[PDB]
Amino acid sequence: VDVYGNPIRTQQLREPQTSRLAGLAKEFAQHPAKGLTPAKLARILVEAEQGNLQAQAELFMDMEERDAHLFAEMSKRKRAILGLDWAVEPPRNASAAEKADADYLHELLLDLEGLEDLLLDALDGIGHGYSCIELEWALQGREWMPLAFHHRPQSWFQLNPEDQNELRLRDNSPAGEALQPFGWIIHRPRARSGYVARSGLFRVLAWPYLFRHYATSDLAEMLEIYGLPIRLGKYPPGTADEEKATLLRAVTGLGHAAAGIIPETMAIDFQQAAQGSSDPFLAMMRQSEDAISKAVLGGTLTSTTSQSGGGAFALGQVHNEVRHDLLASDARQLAATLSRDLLWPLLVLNRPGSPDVRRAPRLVFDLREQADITSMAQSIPALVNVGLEIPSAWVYDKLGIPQPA
Amino acid sequence: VDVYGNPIRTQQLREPQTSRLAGLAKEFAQHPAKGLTPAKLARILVEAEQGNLQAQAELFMDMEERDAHLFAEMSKRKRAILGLDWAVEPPRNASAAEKADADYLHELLLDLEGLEDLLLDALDGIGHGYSCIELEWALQGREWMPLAFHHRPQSWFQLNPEDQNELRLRDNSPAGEALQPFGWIIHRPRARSGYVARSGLFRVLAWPYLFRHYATSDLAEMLEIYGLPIRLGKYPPGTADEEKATLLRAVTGLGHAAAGIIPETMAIDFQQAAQGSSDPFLAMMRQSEDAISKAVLGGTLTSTTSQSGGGAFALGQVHNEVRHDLLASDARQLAATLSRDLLWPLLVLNRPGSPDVRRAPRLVFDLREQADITSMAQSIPALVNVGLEIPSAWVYDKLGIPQPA
Repeated sequence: VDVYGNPIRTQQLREPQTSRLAGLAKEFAQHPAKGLTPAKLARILVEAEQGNLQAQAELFMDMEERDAHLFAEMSKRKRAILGLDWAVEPPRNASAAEKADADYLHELLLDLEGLEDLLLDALDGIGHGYSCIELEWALQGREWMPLAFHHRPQSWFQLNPEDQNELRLRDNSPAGEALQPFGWIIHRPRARSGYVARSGLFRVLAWPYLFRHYATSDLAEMLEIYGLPIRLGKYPPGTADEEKATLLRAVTGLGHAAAGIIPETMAIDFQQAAQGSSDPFLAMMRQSEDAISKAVLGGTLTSTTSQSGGGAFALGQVHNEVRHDLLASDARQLAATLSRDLLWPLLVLNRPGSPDVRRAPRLVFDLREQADITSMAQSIPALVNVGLEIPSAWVYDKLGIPQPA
Repeated sequence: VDVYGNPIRTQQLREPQTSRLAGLAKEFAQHPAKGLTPAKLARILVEAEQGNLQAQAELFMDMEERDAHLFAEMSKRKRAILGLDWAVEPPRNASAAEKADADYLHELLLDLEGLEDLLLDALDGIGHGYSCIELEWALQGREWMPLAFHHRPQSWFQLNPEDQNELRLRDNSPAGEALQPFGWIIHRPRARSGYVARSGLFRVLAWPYLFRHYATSDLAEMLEIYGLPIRLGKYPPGTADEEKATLLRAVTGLGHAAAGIIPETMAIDFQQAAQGSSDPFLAMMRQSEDAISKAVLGGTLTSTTSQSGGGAFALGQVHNEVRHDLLASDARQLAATLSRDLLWPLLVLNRPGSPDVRRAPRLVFDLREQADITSMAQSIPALVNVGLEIPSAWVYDKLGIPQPA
């Protein structure tokens, strides 16, 4: 069975759950970001709270695509995880059989192509609040294998009417369809405590995005109007339609044309077009960008930048507060999700027996922080000459150097 | 067969797939960037989402050509990869036969001309979202060889109506044509999770490009109008057409001409031409350029520049955060694509047997970061005098010095 105890039947693993839903694969995103107003955004969020996640997912995708600063921040945050070395470790004080199981799982993950793509797809749940990856199960003789990992759009799911924390497929029915066991890797990182609909970071970031969009569009319009002044022509009674058209064309082309002549009975008045500055717009854009930076990566390095300054402890100063905390949180949550969803089916299908769930191997990301070799290498000799018996295992582990074999 | 399991037939390798499509080679780009408005750009993107990639590809090419800042950023990013040393390594704990296969593949890649051009062509997928390179297969006796690598424009492909993630050639039919196995090296880097149409970076960068283009054009127009003032001449009733023309020419040339005389019954009024500054335009250009820099290369070194400051750890400070992450991501994705597309056909055609796919050799890029030799050389003697047995293999690998032979 799975970790949650639901019965597992190997018959349903031959075909993906969504195969019998050919309607989903033919859908196109509705792009709800175009022509978006604060009222529309509020309605979208409220409806999403009630189980209509399609519009929210499409809006989040548009928001990711249309904002360069937000996209850069999210990409940097995800690439931070994608570059971490990982390993599979056996449970606490594991036995020989458990160690062998962990070693086999580690070897299987090493030789499993598409792991990086799986991690990238799973990390989308950081912003979207939940990411679902469908599994393709195949048999190369007697051992089950994940053939491929398919990322399904968040717009394909909904909320259970009887449960606000349980996701279901959109199968044209009011209650949707329950997710098949062992058929998905659902990643639901928890930045804030609440239901799944409210758990996305883009829900926090939506309003600054709209503020920045409005400011940028208004600035573009004002830059378009800038330049020549608006000038209005006046004509006396008894001016025919042809003369009216001639005066109109003359006024229209007068800005580009340096000189022109009109009868003394006519008049042209040059009125202010748009006089001001870009200061308000740019102030709003900077405020929104700082808010986005703080919300995504913390207000110590991105928005209120940590500035330059090297040194042996500079790495620690830059990392440990804020950056290390965020990195560790994301890595630990991703590792927990993976150990729950991918490691367990492999252990319970590819190996004999029914090992207890509490003793399953856990995937661990390498969060080791580079320690100053020079300072500590200076420090050891004094301590050892004093008489302290420092274990070599601690040194080898903390320095990153492996133990002799 | 290929990695995806599709049957492979050596009969079709004698001729390129596109040879029977002589119509494609005679096409010319439509240049959709000229006369581009936000509505046109939105329509282009939406249509591309639906499988019309021709217009999107041509727009991306124009965008690359017409923006100097964006072009410089993309060229720098790609040249970063092009300068990395690479090697082919055998699988985990490989056997003698596998080691020989890996060595032969490494020798073949070393002596294969046009590798750098292949890497450059593949890296175009970073911005375009997908790059297709056609292969020319030839037999120098008993061993198949890639005669040349041909990069085909992204405008030559489309989306499968029944699948939004599968590309097909444009053969005048609604469904296009499936890509021949072993006939292409398709590189599809994944910056964001989604379909192939939405996966390009230029899709994110399009809007800042349009903002900058509008600002620059408006500034150029305003600089053209700047200088002399617009001056309007007025004439009384009873002024004949010849006198009207004389007054018009006098007004037209009055700005260049320092002095002129008119009857007291006439009048010339000098009105403001264009009074303001370049501040709004330049502010918009700077905002767009900063957005492009952040989106392409990260907001730590390019847009918000890291500034000067040397030191032993300066290399790490500049690289590890942002620059190292991006370099490693791009290099790993390119290596995976190459190992999938080019290494496998060579292994399965140029050598006997049917080696298992999981044990295929993998191309690896040298991502080793220069480590401070002096500090660490100071550090070792203390540790070794303490009693730690540090392996020499770790030292030789990390320093870049090769092991004695």
